Amino acid sequence: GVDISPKQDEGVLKVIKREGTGTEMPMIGDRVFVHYTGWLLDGTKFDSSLDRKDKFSFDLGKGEVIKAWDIAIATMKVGEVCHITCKPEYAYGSAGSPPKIPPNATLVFEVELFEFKGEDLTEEEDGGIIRRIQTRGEGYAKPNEGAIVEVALEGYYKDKLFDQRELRFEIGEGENLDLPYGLERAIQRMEKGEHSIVYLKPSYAFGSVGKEKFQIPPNAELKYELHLKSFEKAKES
Ligand SMILES: C=CC[C@@H]1/C=C(\C)C[C@H](C)C[C@H](OC)[C@H]2O[C@@](O)(C(=O)C(=O)N3CCCC[C@H]3C(=O)O[C@H](/C(C)=C/[C@@H]3CC[C@@H](O)[C@H](OC)C3)[C@H](C)[C@@H](O)CC1=O)[C@H](C)C[C@@H]2OC
Repeated sequence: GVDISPKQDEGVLKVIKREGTGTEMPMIGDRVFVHYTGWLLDGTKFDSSLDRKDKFSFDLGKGEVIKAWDIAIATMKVGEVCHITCKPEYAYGSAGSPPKIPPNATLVFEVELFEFKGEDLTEEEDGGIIRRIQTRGEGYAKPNEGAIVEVALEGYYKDKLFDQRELRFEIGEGENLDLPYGLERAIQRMEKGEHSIVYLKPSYAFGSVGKEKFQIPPNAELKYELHLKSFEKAKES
């Protein structure tokens, strides 16, 4: 196996069994759909999703799964089947996970990646604002309502560029600068230095009105490539 731990301490080793298709790999925030089987190092099978109904689903890089999985899934293409070997530091450590996993145990997983999709950022979870992070930001803070943000943006409608600007503005005042409401909501979910692509359904963009001077008709879906360059948070109550 190839060492894929960022510290290169052989914590996570990976063998590709079947090559996947295309070019894209899931990023932090993405929802991932897999089948897996898990073994102890001596060969004891402790679990499999194939014994259950549907695929196993989780949100990547949000700490829902053991560290080995966050690290390994981020390297897989759709259709790929791989085997990963995970040291205890990258799985369950001293604690173990009784009754299945004993203390200080090395694990082997067979994982097949079926699909992944961007993170739904809407309060209603209706798919109207979808984010695909390209490169994660450098800080943990995020802009709030009333924050002054510095952003670089490119807006596309049917893959044609209609807006390209670097802007300094107050969150909550974007409408006056011809920014759609869904975009301002997305920026409040970004970290300093983050590079991402945001997809907006019409209800979260310019809706039934459109935006005539950008040549955007009623009921248009939009795509923005965004950099959050810096921000100062506003005071809250
Ligand atoms: C809400 C109810 C419980 C909830 C249960 C489910 C949704 C069903 C889900 C299929 C669990 C499985 O049940 C059939 C079963 O999966 C295992 O058998 C397993 O193959 C395994 O290793 N997996 C599952 C596949 C991804 C990697 C890994 C995992 O990281 O799993 C995660 C895990 C345990 C993280 C711990 C959390 C505590 C930290 O302390 C520790 O950090 C050190 C890391 C799972 C997905 C959790 O996020 C969610 C849950 O726990 C575990 C051996 C024990 C686990 O049973 C509990």
